[PDB]
Amino acid sequence: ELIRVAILWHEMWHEGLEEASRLYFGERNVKGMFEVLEPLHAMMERGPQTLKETSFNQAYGRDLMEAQEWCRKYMKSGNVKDLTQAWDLYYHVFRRISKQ
Repeated sequence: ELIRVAILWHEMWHEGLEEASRLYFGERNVKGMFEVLEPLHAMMERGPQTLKETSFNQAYGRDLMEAQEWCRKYMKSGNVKDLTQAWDLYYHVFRRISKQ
């Protein structure tokens, strides 16, 4: 653990998903979760660096990765019908990517 700074993506994902999935969970401010997950889209698309932050795109490509990738859909469709599923991918992965 903490090889250098204990950075890792999973680490920011645990809370980057909690601070997001919570802003929607019972905050009725899905717009807020979109701001904490906004960098989690870019910090997930830029690509893997070392070989540690790759237990999500290769384990659950459909998780957060797809729960967000539906941006062109969440933008034009803007239907909570995608967010209700994104919450499932976020919550379903919240335990998966957790590695409890």
